[PDB]
Amino acid sequence: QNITEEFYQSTCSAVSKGYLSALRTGWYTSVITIELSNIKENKCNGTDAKVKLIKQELDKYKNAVTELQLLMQSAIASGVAVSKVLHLEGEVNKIKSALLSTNKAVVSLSNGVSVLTSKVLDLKNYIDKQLLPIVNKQSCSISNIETVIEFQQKNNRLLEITREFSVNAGVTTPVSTYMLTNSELLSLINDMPITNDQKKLMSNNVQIVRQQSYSIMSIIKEEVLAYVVQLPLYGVIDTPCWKLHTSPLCTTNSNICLTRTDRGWYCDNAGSVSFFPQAETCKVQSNRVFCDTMNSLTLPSEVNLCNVDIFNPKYDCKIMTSKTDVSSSVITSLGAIVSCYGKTKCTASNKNRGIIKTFSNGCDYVSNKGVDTVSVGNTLYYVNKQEGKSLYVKGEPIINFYDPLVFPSDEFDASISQVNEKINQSLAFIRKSDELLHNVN
Amino acid sequence: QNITEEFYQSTCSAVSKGYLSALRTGWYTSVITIELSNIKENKCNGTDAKVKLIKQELDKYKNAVTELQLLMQIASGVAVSKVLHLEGEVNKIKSALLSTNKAVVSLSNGVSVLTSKVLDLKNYIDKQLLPIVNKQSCSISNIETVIEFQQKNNRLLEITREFSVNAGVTTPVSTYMLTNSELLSLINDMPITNDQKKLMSNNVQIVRQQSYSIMSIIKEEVLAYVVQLPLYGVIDTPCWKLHTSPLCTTNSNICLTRTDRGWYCDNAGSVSFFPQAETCKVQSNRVFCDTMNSLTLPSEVNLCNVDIFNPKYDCKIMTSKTDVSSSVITSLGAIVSCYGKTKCTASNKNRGIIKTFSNGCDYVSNKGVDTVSVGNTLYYVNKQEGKSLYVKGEPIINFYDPLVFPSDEFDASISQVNEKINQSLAFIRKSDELLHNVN
Amino acid sequence: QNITEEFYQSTCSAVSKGYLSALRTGWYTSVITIELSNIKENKCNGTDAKVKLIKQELDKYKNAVTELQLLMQVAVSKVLHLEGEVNKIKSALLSTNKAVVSLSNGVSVLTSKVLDLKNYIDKQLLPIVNKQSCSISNIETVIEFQQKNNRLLEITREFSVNAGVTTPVSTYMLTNSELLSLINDMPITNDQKKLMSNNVQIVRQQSYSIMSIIKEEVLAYVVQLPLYGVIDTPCWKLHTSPLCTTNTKEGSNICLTRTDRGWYCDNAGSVSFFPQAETCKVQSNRVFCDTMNSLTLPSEVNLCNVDIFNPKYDCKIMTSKTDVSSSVITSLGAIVSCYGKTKCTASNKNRGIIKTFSNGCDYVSNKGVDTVSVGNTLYYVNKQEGKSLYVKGEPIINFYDPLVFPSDEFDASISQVNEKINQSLAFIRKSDELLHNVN
Ligand SMILES: *[C@@H]1O[C@H](CO)[C@@H](O[C@@H]2O[C@H](CO)[C@@H](O)[C@H](O)[C@H]2NC(C)=O)[C@H](O)[C@H]1NC(C)=O
Ligand SMILES: *[C@@H]1O[C@H](CO)[C@@H](O[C@@H]2O[C@H](CO)[C@@H](O)[C@H](O)[C@H]2NC(C)=O)[C@H](O)[C@H]1NC(C)=O
Ligand SMILES: *[C@@H]1O[C@H](CO)[C@@H](O[C@@H]2O[C@H](CO)[C@@H](O)[C@H](O)[C@H]2NC(C)=O)[C@H](O)[C@H]1NC(C)=O
Ligand SMILES: *[C@@H]1O[C@H](CO)[C@@H](O[C@@H]2O[C@H](CO)[C@@H](O)[C@H](O)[C@H]2NC(C)=O)[C@H](O)[C@H]1NC(C)=O
Ligand SMILES: *[C@H]1O[C@H](CO)[C@@H](O[C@@H]2O[C@H](CO)[C@@H](O)[C@H](O)[C@H]2NC(C)=O)[C@H](O)[C@H]1NC(C)=O
Ligand SMILES: *[C@H]1O[C@H](CO)[C@@H](O[C@@H]2O[C@H](CO)[C@@H](O)[C@H](O)[C@H]2NC(C)=O)[C@H](O)[C@H]1NC(C)=O
Ligand SMILES: *[C@H]1O[C@H](CO)[C@@H](O)[C@H](O)[C@H]1NC(C)=O
Repeated sequence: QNITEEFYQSTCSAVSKGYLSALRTGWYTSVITIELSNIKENKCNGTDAKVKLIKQELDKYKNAVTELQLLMQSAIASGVAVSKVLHLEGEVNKIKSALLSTNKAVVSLSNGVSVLTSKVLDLKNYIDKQLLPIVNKQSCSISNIETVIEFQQKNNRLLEITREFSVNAGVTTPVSTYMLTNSELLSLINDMPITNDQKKLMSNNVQIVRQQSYSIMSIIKEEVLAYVVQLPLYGVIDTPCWKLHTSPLCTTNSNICLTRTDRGWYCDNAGSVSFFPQAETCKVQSNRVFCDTMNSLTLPSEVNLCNVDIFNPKYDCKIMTSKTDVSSSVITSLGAIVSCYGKTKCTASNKNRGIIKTFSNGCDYVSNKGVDTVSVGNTLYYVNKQEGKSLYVKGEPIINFYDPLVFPSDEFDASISQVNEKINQSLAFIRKSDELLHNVN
Repeated sequence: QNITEEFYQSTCSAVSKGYLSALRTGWYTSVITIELSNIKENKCNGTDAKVKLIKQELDKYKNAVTELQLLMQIASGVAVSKVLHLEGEVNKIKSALLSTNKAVVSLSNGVSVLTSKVLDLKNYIDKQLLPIVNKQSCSISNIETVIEFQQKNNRLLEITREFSVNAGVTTPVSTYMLTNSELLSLINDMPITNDQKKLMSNNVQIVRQQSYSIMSIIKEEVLAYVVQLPLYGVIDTPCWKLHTSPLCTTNSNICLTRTDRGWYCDNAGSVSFFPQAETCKVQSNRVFCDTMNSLTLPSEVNLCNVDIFNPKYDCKIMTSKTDVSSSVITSLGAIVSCYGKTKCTASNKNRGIIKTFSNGCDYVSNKGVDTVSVGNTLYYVNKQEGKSLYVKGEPIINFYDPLVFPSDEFDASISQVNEKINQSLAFIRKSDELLHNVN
Repeated sequence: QNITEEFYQSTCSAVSKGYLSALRTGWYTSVITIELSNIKENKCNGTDAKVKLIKQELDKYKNAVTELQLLMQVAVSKVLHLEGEVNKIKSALLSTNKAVVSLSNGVSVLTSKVLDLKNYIDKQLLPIVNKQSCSISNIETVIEFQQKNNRLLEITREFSVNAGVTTPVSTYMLTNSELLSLINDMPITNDQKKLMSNNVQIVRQQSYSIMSIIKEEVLAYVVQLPLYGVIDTPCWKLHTSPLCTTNTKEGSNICLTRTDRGWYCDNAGSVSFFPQAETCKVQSNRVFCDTMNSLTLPSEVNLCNVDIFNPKYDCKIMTSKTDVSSSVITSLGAIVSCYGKTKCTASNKNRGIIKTFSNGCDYVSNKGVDTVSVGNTLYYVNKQEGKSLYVKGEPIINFYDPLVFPSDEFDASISQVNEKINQSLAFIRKSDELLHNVN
């Protein structure tokens, strides 16, 4: 890059030089079509069924879409036996009583179990008919939420576009990175009917290009959105341009001032020079400039003599006139001009505000480093941008904080494999009891 | 649809004709007020209670709002015998019964334990699982609430953003600021003719681009803003667009470019001129301009298309001493001023060159011409089609799987444990009867 | 305040007066840097694991970031009776034994089944409970990422939509807090600071935000604020309408429209003129213009409001040979040039016609005039109010219902099953005593 400004004291004007043209002469259409990723909604019952996220998101969406659509148009021995009989009488009689006691013991236990059973049913029944429904009710609601999120996630680009269009009545400048991806833009450029350097220029300058392009909504249907992107095409590259700035000029033997009217970008076209009257039409990036033919004015290279002379055969030369002294200042790409006339005081101050130059009732130029500020009378002009105060906004990190539920399975299964100890034990006791009795007859 | 261009070789200029005016002369105010749908947050305990969605969403929101706020300012046969055989018998029974007793002990301890355990099962449920089920139940209620807040408050939120990004004023009036339904009935209410209304209705897009929305007042639960719509003081006047290219001469050394380009368009007996694009937009043969900065001029302006020099109108122009060659693209073709040493070329659709340029100033049109080149600069008379780009989507899966319990088969086992108890009791029943027969 | 318009009949032009300047002459850079609040994702298994919200959101985000990055470059004896007795007892005991068998098998089953209940819980339900517990952790994490990273996200978008540079500096790029203190740090006078502070809106509209550098976890951009090198000078707005009543020095007719409309406004002993709206914005009696393309002119310009022709200033004008009639709306009323055959009308609030126009050039004002018509074109001097639109919202329901367990009533049953065992053991206890008394 080799940008320079050269100041023309005799015309109180300054030109910035060393820029390279790129001039729109046309447009490249392209038709981008986007499928929605649709949800098929799963009619279950969630926790609270006035809540219907999926239904609702769809409506929200569908509606946006309609909105846009609208834009388009006993008896006892005796003697003996004696005592013995009655020993057995006594023994038997104990046993009877002991057995009755046992019976009532088994009744107790039976009723115990009858109840523990009665209760285990209820435990099951809580689970099956109380908890379990609202577990897998949640399971549903979650499936919904997930679905919704994932709809916005995967349909992101479409949605972004949809908004963009809603907010712009279906037409945008800058072609957002949602309308066109870099990858896309880049290959799209590739496909343009232009020279190879041209392609490379465009590729190394996506920002400008986007700023220079439009996106027009084409057609919206619930499940497809298509729009036309509109890119610039340059009919010339690499011709030199220059920016002209202009400040009033007065004699001193008083009486007359001149300000040259025609400021802006000049920039060579086919053997002739194209002039673009207002910022608007041009953007610039380093030593690269990009302007739009559309409204340009075509003029002869003889325009240039106006930087030196004004009055000179060859070009009448747009100007404005004053009878009275006017003083002021004009900031350029690479310094500033200052026209200090009549009674007015002018000052160039440096980086730290120390005053370096002071102004001899005429028209001078200064530049960055050296000059940071000029004042004319009470107005202050800043030759450089004033740096100040960074602001900083910190973030912490965010916590996926989950804690599983876990069951004593093993220790429990122990207890049980051990209740079976007892039954297994019990049965074997009876087994033994019965043997003894099938030995009685 | 009768748009045309007629080229004026003697003024190296072209006019696009057959357009119909609509010219802004005023504004139509309307005050749109929007209620927020507020959440009443339900202080439960969610799964992890550093997480506080509803509280948090509300703050986000509330804050946006503050921000905007700030923008505003039999008895026999020796029997002794039997006795002793009964004595051994008794003695067996004793032992047998003890064995049974120990059996009932075992079972009792079995149950004592199975009981001890069923309690624990219940207790896991009640005091372990059940909290964190209906903790989840809470967090979900929240999430749902949040989502549904964004859903139902959508339009408001969209607006709120729009305003934050635009410091409280927008052009295009979005479909979020104004619905078609709304815009339409609003138009209906405007103090204009009926055709006028119909024009507006059949052109919403332009209208919206021509309208503003200004934020009026924001309160946590209400937002109100003023929409600002255009009003046309005239419809259906012809307009035309003028394009203009340099014109040089021979017998020696003057070049003319007509300065005054843009839209002309008839007003009350006189003609309104709008200097820059900006002011005008156009849809088919319909044009919409803004008086605001217009210049009013006499019909006599028209003779300038033919003559330039002529009594009646001094005529805006710029001057060159030296030959200047170039090209200018029109609505419906192109102009090309080929002068001095420069070479000029019109090529067709496929780039086959059709015309080559006789050192003057000519016009060409679409079909026929696709491209003109002046020296090394290339101009495109038509937009170049290229490469559709396509971006596919699949469809997305609501993927839920219920949990279900063997209820019947379980209830079977149980209604069947009761088999055994019912059975057991009856066995004892029988035993007892036999004993109340012993005395 | 004190805004006024004074109309100059002899120049068919009107000036609005009493505004106070503020004029851009520099910029103030500041570099804002924003940390992302990052998620450390928790690789669990959720309900359906094709779903991966956190992974997915991050990708969405990370991608936006890459995109932006790319922008940058007879009956019975005893004994016989005892005999029979024993024999009864045997049978009765057998019956008891089979009773204990029944109960044993009953328990054997109830046990068999309680295991299954546990196992459903442990191996069926419990996994999918704390699968949901995971999925929720995720959803929450996602939401909370958008919530806490809100500002950054809003910015990221804004930049994506504008190819990395915006005007209005949104409240998301700069908070009022920030803007305010930023202003405070600017190298300007105190009144100046106060001005800016009482006018945030304009300031914002006058500022730019340029994206500076993007990394996955930090975004930094430069805000660019205006600096005025003069405040509190008077400015005035000039409006201009055609004039057919005129003459110079033996020069009969000619119709004149004064070219140089827009904002004038005093600078260092000279006057700065800003040719198009664009450059200037205004809030009450406060005006804000941009030096950048201004034209510096002598106070003598003002005589042009009175004379046009006068030594001292040649005076930008345009010319017509022919009568041109029209109307021009001003800040505080309207001008109307009614010439030749044309009919002109001022109507009030309700459309009752007040004035009718004597073939010259007049001014009117708000209250009094609401409408002027020139021929068929209608101009609106005031904005037409109409129809408020209203959009209601209800409030939204956090609707949660806890699950609760009969714990007490259950524990009652069980503390009561132990009644029975406790009872049963005691019955055996008593049985055994009786038997260790047999020998
Ligand atoms: C969940 O979805 C259905 C449909 O709503 C549920 O049915 C509801 O409740 C009972 C049936 O258990 C019915 O009397 C009603 O028809 C439903 N309620 C209403 C208000 O209509 C059912 O519980 C679940 N569905 C399935 C397929 O098992
Ligand atoms: C209770 O005892 C029974 C019967 O004696 C067990 O069943 C058998 O026992 C052993 C395992 O302890 C195996 O070798 C056999 O193959 C089993 N066969 C069948 C067909 O069941 C029973 O497993 C025991 N249970 C407990 C918990 O002690
Ligand atoms: C177990 O036994 C109980 C009580 O003895 C049964 O209750 C029966 O209920 C009906 C009700 O109409 C009565 O007519 C009978 O008197 C009862 N039956 C008997 C045999 O006494 C109960 O149905 C039985 N339950 C199970 C699960 O087997
Ligand atoms: C069932 O039996 C046990 C043991 O006899 C009871 O526990 C005892 O209760 C008393 C108080 O009443 C305490 O002083 C003892 O220290 C306990 N001892 C043991 C070994 O447990 C038990 O509480 C009884 N109650 C129920 C409701 O089952
Ligand atoms: C769930 O948790 C809340 C608060 O987090 C509970 O409030 C508790 O109240 C006691 C006093 O009774 C406090 O000392 C504790 O700070 C709270 N407990 C815990 C575990 O944090 C309340 O029990 C529940 N609240 C709701 C709304 O359901
Ligand atoms: C949940 O499921 C994962 C997903 O596979 C689990 O990985 C387990 O471990 C083995 C390897 O040792 C895998 O092949 C199995 O799929 C899983 N088996 C079991 C018994 O859990 C893992 O435990 C969980 N999550 C993560 C992120 O690892
Ligand atoms: C750009 O700078 C060079 C480098 O020395 C200088 O010689 C020249 O004057 C500049 N460019 C042009 C086009 O004159």
